[PDB]
Amino acid sequence: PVTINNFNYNDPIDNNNIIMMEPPFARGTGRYYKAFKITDRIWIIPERYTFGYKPEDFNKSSGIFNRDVCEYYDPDYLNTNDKKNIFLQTMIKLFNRIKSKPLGEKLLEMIINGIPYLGDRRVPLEEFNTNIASVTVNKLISNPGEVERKKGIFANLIIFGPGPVLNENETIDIGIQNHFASREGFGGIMQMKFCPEYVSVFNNVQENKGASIFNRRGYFSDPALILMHELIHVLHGLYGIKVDDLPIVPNEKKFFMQSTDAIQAEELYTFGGQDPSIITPSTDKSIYDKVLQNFRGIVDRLNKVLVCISDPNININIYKNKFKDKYKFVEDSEGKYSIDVESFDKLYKSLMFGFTETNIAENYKIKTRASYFSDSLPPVKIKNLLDNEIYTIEEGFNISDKDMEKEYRGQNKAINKQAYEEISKEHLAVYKIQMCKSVGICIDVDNEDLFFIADKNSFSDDLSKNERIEYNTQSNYIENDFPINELILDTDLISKIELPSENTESLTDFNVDVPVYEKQPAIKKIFTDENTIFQYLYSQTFPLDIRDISLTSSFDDALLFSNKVYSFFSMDYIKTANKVVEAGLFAGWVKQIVNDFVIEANKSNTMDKIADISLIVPYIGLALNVGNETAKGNFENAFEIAGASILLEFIPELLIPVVGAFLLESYIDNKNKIIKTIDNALTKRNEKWSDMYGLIVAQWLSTVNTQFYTIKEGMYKALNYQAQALEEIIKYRYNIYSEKEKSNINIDFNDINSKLNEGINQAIDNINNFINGCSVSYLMKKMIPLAVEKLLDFDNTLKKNLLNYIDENKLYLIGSAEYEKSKVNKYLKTIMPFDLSIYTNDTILIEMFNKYNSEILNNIILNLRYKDNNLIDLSGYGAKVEVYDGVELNDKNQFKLTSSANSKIRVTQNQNIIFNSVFLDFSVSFWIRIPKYKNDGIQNYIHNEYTIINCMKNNSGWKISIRGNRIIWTLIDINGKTKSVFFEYNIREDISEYINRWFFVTITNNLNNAKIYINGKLESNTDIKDIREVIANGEIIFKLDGDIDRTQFIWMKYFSIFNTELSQSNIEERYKIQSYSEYLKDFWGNPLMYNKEYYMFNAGNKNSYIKLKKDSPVGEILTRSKYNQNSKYINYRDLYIGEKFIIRRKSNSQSINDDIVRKEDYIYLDFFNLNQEWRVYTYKYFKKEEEKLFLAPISDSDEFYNTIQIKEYDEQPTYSCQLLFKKDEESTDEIGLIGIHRFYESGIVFEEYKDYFCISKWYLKEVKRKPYNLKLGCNWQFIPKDEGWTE
Ligand SMILES: COc1cccc2c1C(=O)c1c(O)c3c(c(O)c1C2=O)C[C@@](O)(C(=O)CO)C[C@@H]3O[C@H]1C[C@H](N)[C@H](O)[C@H](C)O1
Ligand SMILES: [Zn+2]
Repeated sequence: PVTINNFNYNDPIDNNNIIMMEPPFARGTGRYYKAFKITDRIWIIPERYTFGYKPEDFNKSSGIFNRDVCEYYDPDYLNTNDKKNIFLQTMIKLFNRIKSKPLGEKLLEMIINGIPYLGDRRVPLEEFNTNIASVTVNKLISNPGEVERKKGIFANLIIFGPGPVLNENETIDIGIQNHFASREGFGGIMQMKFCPEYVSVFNNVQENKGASIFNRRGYFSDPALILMHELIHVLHGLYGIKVDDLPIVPNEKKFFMQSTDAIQAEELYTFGGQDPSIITPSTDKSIYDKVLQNFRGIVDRLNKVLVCISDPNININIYKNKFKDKYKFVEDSEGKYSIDVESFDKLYKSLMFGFTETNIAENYKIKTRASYFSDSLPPVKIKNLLDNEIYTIEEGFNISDKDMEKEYRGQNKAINKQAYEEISKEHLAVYKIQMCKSVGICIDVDNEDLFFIADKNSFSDDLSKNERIEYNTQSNYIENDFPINELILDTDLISKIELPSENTESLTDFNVDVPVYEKQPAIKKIFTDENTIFQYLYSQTFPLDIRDISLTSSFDDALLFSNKVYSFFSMDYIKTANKVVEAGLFAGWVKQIVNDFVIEANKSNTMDKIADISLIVPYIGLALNVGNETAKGNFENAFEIAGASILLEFIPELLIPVVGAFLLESYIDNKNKIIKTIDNALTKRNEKWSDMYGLIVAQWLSTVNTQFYTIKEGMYKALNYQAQALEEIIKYRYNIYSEKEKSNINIDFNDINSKLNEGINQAIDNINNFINGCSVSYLMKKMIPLAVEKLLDFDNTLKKNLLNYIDENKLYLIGSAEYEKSKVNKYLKTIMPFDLSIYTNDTILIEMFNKYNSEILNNIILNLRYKDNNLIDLSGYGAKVEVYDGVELNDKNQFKLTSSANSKIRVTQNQNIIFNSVFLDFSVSFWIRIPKYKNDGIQNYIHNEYTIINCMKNNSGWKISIRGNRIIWTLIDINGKTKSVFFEYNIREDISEYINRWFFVTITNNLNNAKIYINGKLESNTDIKDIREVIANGEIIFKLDGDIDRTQFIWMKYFSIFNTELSQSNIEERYKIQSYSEYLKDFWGNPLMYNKEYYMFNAGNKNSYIKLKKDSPVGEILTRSKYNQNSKYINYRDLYIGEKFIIRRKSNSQSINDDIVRKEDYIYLDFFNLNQEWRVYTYKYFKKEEEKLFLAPISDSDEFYNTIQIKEYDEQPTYSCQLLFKKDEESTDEIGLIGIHRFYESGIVFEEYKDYFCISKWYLKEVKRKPYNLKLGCNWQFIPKDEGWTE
C-alpha cells in the first residue's frame, strides 16, 4: 500500500525525510530548499517555483505568459512559515484523498516504483551512471552556513509551489544537451509547480449550472483531480514515454482564429474523453512505435549493463530486477531479458488510456470540463481545504451529509458558495485581441472566445506512403480505450520488487537545460472592418455608467450609440420593450414584455418540414452574423440552400491523402505464402479505410466541431445579453416611479428573472440540438464523401494490382488462381460503413451521431427544388443539375416535361455516397400530374410505353416509365435481370381521382420487395428476391422517351431520393407535409385562384352539376353528360359543363385581376349569365333548416346575404373545400353551408324529385364528425379549363 508521511514545516532537518535539497535547475549553486518526503521517492518543496522567472514577473503586469489562461497573480502566496505549513498539510490531505481509492493508490504506486533508469542516451549500454541531473539530486548534510558536506539521493517527483501564475499548474521534465530522458525510455526526475487553493472553473455547455443566468454559473475543480492530472504527466515522464510527435497546431492566419501553443498528443491522452480522437490513428501508431523502440534500447541495456562507475555501491542485480519489473520485460532461464508484446501492450495502454483525467474523474465521482478544448473561466479560491465540513478525503466537495453528492452539487458555484471566494479581477490578466476598425473604434475580445481551428499541418500524411505486403504483414489498431475495471483489479500491474535505497554518491555533473520564461503583451491590436460574431455580440452590451437604454433592430445604430442595444428578436418585441407606461399599467406591461421574450426565444423550436428540415433556429443569423453574412436576408432560406456550411466562420482545407500503393512481394512455388500475402493486402486495405475515417474524425473535431462550439457559446451569450437588457429597461422604468406608486405596483423581480431564465434554457436546448445536428451534417456530407472518393480510387488501383498479381503467379496457384480471383473482387466489393463510435466512445459525440442517423430526413441523397428559376439539389450532397431549355419551371416547384428533345434534366449523382448497401435499399418520392388521354388517340395511349426518368450505368439501374394509365418502376441488375412493379388507375370512371390531377408517388426497395405507394397508401408489391446487384448512382435523365404523341407532356414536383426504404408511416407523413398549404386547391390540385373561371364539382354528387334554371333565380342540379364515342377502353363524365363560376375577393379594392384564395377568406361566389356577371345569394329570413340559393344579378339588398367564407374542415389532404354563409365577418352566427337538397315536386302534370343548389344548417354539425365525411354534399371542387383534360 502507499504510506503518506506526516510533518510540520517547522520540524527539524534529519537529512533523511526532511532535508535541504538542491533542486536540479539550481545547477549546484544558490541556496537550498527545505524539502519534505511525503512518500517514498516523492518530495514536497513548499515554496514558489522561481526557476526561469524574473522576481517582478510575480506581480500582475500588462503581460501574460499563456495566451489561453485567465492568469491570477499574488506574490505573497507562501511568504510565511505558516503559509508553507498550510501548503504542506494540504498536499498531505490531497495525497490521502488520492489514495483513498484503488485507482489512485495504483497511480501513486506506479509513480513511486517507476524509478528513472540510471543514465540516459549518452550513457554506454554496459554502464549505469547515477551522476546526471535526471537521476540524482543532492541534500546538504552539513550544518547551516556552509555547503561543506552533501549526499546524493535518487528521486522520482519533486513538487514545488506555484510559479508566477498560481492557477497555471505544470509538470516539468529534465533536459540535458537538448535531450530528455523522460522522452526516450529512461524516465527522469520529474518536477511540478502546483497550487491547491486556486482552482479552475468550467461550465458545461449542453448542461445547466443551477439553471440560471442571474446567479453564479459553472463548477469549480476538485484540486485532487487537478493534482492527479499532473501526476499522470509524472507517470508518463517516469516511464520515459512522455514522447513528442506531430502536434495539433492552431491556424492563426485569420483574425478570428484562436492563437495558442502546439498541443502534443501526450496532453490529449492525459485528458482522455474525446480528446484522444483528435489524434489520428496514424499518429497514435507513430507514438506507439516510438515508445516501443525506446523500450527496446532499454531492454538491450539490461542485457549489457555490467557496472556503475558513478556509484560503487549500486547493486547491479537489484536494479536489473527493478527495471525488469518496471518495464514488464520478460526474463528467461538464463537471465536474457526480452520484450513481451502482450505485456508491453497492456502497460502502454494502461499508462496512456487507463490513467486519464476523464477516467479518474468518473471513478472518484468528480466533475470536470467536457473537453480539453473548452473556454477557460476565472479561477476561484477555495476557502479552506483543511475544513472537513467543506472538503473531505473521502468525497472532496461532494459530501453526502451536506447533500452535496448528487449532481456534483459541492462543486456547483451557485450552490456551494460557503466553499469558495471570487478573485479580485485587478489581479487577473488575459490575452485579448483588440479588434479595430480603419478609422477610431475598437472592441476587446479575449483570445479564449475566438475560434480554435486546427491547421492542416496538425495531421499526419502517413496514409500517402506505400506499404510492402508479405505473408507476414498483419493489421494494426490501437485502442484509445482501456477497461478501468481490470486496471483497478489488475494483480500484476503494481510491482512487488524491492525499491532500492535512495542514498547514493553526490551529483557532481550539474549540467542541465533550464527553461527561460517571459511575459508577452496581454493585448494584440489588429485591424478589420468585419462585423462578425464579436462585433454583433458587442452591439448587444452597454457601459456600466449607463442605466437608460432602448433596444434597436439596427446593428449600426447600436454600435454608434451607447444608449442603444441591439436585439435580434421581432420588431414587435422591440417596440413593446421600449414602450413607457403609467404606473397603473406597469405591472401589465411587465407580464406582457416578459411573456414576449419567452415567445421570441421559443422560436428556436421552429420547424421547416416542407423543406425537409425538422429544426431551425431562425434568429441565429441576426444574433451573431457568423459565417457567410448570415445576418442578411432570410436565414432559414439561406440555410435551406447551403445548409450548415453557412454557419462556419471558416471552411477548413482538409487533408485527404492519396492512399499509397501496395508493393506486393511474391514467393515462387509457395502456395501458402503467395496466398497469405493477398489476404493480408485485403485486411490491410481495411486498415486503410478505418485509418482514413479516423483521420477525418480528428479533423472534424478540431477544425469544424470547435467552430460550432464557439457558436453555441455565442448564442448563450446573445440570449443572455437580451435578458439583461430587458432587465435593465424594466429596472429603469420601475425606478422612474415614486415610492408611493412603487408600493402599489405589483412586481416580483425574482419571478421575472425566473421566467426569463427559463425561456433561455428552453432555447439553449434547441440551439444545442440544432447546432450538433449541423456539425454532424457537415461531417457526413462535406467530409466523409471527400474521403470515400479517395478510398474508392485506392480500391480500384488495388483491385488491378491484386488481379495482376494473382495473374503473374497463376502457375504457383494452379487450380485456385480463380477461387481467389473472385475472392479479391467480392472482398473489394463490400466497403466499410462509417461509424463514429469506432473512433471515440464519448457519450455526447455518440448520441449526436445516433440522433442524426435516426432522423429519416438525413437519408435524402437527392432533393430537387426550385430556386431563382432553376432546379437545384438541396440534399447537401451537391449533385450537378442540368436543366435544359425545353423544361418549364414555376415557383410552385412544378416542372413540365414535353415532347421536345430539349425538354430534359440531367442529374449527375454523387459517386461517394454509400448507396451500394449490398442488397438494394432506397426510396424515391415525387408528385406527378399525367394528362388525360386524347379520345381520338386512345389506341396509342394504351399501347405505347415511354420512359420519363431513366437512371442507368453499365446497362444496370432503375427506370420510371409510363404506358397510358399505368406508371411503372423497373429494376435491372448487373446480370440484365429485370423486375417491375406498377400502378394503374382506372380509365372508365365517371370521375377519376387521378387523371390529370396531382398525386403523390413513393417507391421503396428492400432486399425482398419493390413497393409502390400512391397518396400514402400501398398499392402494388413485387418480390425482387432474385434481382442481384443494381447500380443506382448512375446519371439520372428526366425526359419523355418513347413513341409519344407531340402533345404528350408530364408535370412533376418534389422529386427526391432516399438511400433507405421508407416505412408506410414516413410516407403517409411526407404526403401530409407536401400536401399542406394556406391556400385551397382546385380540382386538378393547383392553387385556387381569384378571378378565374371555374365549373363546379360536388364530391357528394359526383355526376351532378349546377345550371341556372330558365324561369327562376335558382340553380337546378342536372346529371353530367358522358363520353359519347364508342371505345370500350374509356368512360367519363364531362367536367366542362354547367355555369361558369368565378371567385371574387371581398376585401381591399386592389382591382379584379388575380390572386390566391386562402382558407377563411371572405368572398363573393359569382358566375356568368351570358354577357353579365351574377352572384350567389341566401335569403336572410328562412325559418326552415335549408332553402334554395338565390341566383341573380349583382346588387345590394338588405334582404340577402352575399358574403361567403371559404373553409376547409377536412384535416386530411383534399382538393374539396366548403362554402359557409355567416351573418357578417365578425359575427359568430352561422347561416349554413352551400350544398345540394332533393325536393319533392308534384305538379298537375309531373310528379318527381329534383335537386337544387342550396344552403343548409345541417352541415354545420356534420363537418365536425371524425373521420371527415368526404361524401358530404357540402364538399365542392373548382374545375378550370386545362390542356390536360379534353372532352
Ligand atoms: C332528421 O333530419 C333532419 C331534421 C331536421 C332538419 C333537417 C334534417 C335533415 O336530415 C337535413 C338534411 O339531410 C339536409 C339538409 C337539411 O337542411 C336538413 C335539415 O334541415 C340540407 C341539404 O338538403 C342541402 O341543400 C345542403 O346544401 C343536405 C341534406 O339533405 C339530404 C336529404 C334531402 N332530402 C336531399 O336528398 C339532399 C340532396 O340530401
Ligand atoms: Zn496536462
